[PDB]
Amino acid sequence: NCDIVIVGGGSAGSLLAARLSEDPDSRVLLIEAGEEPTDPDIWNPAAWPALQGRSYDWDYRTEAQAGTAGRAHHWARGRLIGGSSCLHAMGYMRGHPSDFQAWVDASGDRRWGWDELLPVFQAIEDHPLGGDGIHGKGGPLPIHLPADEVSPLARAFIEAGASLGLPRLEGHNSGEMIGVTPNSLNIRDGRRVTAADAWLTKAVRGRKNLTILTGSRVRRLKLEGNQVRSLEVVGRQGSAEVFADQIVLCAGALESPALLMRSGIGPHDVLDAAGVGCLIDMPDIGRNLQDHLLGAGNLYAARKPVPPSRLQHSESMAYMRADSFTAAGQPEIVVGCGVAPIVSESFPAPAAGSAYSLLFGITHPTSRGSVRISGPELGDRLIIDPAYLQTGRDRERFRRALEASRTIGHRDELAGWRERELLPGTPNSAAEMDDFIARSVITHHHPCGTCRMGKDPDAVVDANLRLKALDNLFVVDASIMPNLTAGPIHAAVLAIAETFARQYHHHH
Ligand SMILES: Cc1cc2nc3c(=O)[nH]c(=O)nc-3n(C[C@H](O)[C@H](O)[C@H](O)COP(=O)(O)OP(=O)(O)OC[C@H]3O[C@@H](n4cnc5c(N)ncnc54)[C@H](O)[C@@H]3O)c2cc1C
Ligand SMILES: Cc1ncc(CO)c(CN)c1O
Repeated sequence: NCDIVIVGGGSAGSLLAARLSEDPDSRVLLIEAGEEPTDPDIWNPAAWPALQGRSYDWDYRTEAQAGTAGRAHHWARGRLIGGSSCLHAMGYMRGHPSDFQAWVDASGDRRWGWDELLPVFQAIEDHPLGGDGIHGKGGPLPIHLPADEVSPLARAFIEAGASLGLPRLEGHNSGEMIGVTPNSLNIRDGRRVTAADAWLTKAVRGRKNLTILTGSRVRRLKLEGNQVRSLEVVGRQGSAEVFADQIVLCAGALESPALLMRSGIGPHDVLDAAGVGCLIDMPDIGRNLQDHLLGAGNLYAARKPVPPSRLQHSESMAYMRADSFTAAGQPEIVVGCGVAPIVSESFPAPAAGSAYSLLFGITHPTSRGSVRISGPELGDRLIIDPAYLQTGRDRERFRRALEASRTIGHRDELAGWRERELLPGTPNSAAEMDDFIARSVITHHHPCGTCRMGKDPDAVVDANLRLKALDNLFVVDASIMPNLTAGPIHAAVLAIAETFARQYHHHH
């Protein structure tokens, strides 16, 4: 209610609603644009792709991308309690320690380093290796290490990678991320487990100091001096003004910057062009946009029927250096085993069961894009330019990734499954490879960076996640990430939320 308002009930928001309200002297209101879940397919891990295009998916469309053969891309996003966590591939990857070293350099604060994050990840995790001093034990989020249920295709892929020199890992989360392993998953008893499941339990929801408001969109934050004084909330019925002492934005990589721009906080020139009065000129709001790509894909005809995944279809990412299968350290590329024959819209889909794809990507793209509001209204679509493949480094590294994928794909360890390669076949030059890659890449679903945390004067938030231009507004979601982690970012978003919860309880 009165003390703190959380905008957006997604991954970070669900965690915060629970954690902030642990203080009985704190009144917490959670405002979510979507509805509570009712669709049962949501908890079926193997149904995650079918979830897209449904009612609770924002379904943004990017600008045409010159670096991906002029293709425009669809960006699925959760619009319901639990957010993008409902739509997940449910992979759990903390990231690599060096990923977070970059956050430390950017933020000027040690709290964002692997060593300090370690107890934070551990507080979040309920992991089967919990107790080893590295992984968490007894935390709200189950982490599952698949073994028996791993697809024989995925095991064959893992063997192919292992034969090449990649070490065998138990999940990606020990601080060592390069190697071969089934992906760790947020699954318990065969059921997907979301942020909302883990943190917004029946007990938490029963707290008299926690109020959850659904089907309600925050349209503008209203200012008085150097503070946010109230929020304008738009519901199925009409609009209403909500007051608060502290405001935390958890609307995610697209919607957090959009809310700020609608409120007249952002690039003066962007707001002008959107017809929004400028109250605080912050040039970096909406900028620094990053995302991961996967090439869809190194497609193989199967020598025998490919049986449906007993997990989540994309069962094993192999992170590695771009120039060697034996070298250790921070990942540069990734090749993943897709039990489903996944291809972009640029290719015809093979019959089900008849093919599998190896997905290939780069782990730390240097390209940087932007999100801008097109007008003042909730209904005015965002202008999203991820700037995919715009740097020479990103393009060169993706050649390395495709090359790594084909090397793994053609190993004897996969001869039991492989009939022959369907894609890319025979690219005989850099340009031909570049063209196939540009036609094949799709989003890995990890948008972030649009409200970047930094120690420099024009960063959007400081190391405490406070919007630099105001006293009582915080941004606590994927938008603050200075840079992408090597792999999927949900663990990182949750780590961001937990460290902010700890900071709030520490200073109040
Ligand atoms: C299909 C898919 C699969 C994925 N798979 C994985 C995976 O396997 N592993 C992994 O690590 N990551 C994965 N991700 C990414 C991960 O889910 C997100 O990075 C993470 O959930 C980001 O959380 P967040 O709190 O920043 O935003 P979100 O979880 O997206 O939450 C934003 C919430 O705020 C609400 N909201 C937005 N605007 C407003 C407003 N104006 N007023 C009120 N409410 C608002 C939205 O409805 C939403 O509920 C996947 C993403 C997608 C789309
Ligand atoms: C397209 C896609 N494939 C596989 C995975 C497995 O982690 C993810 C999750 N980001 C994904 O988005």
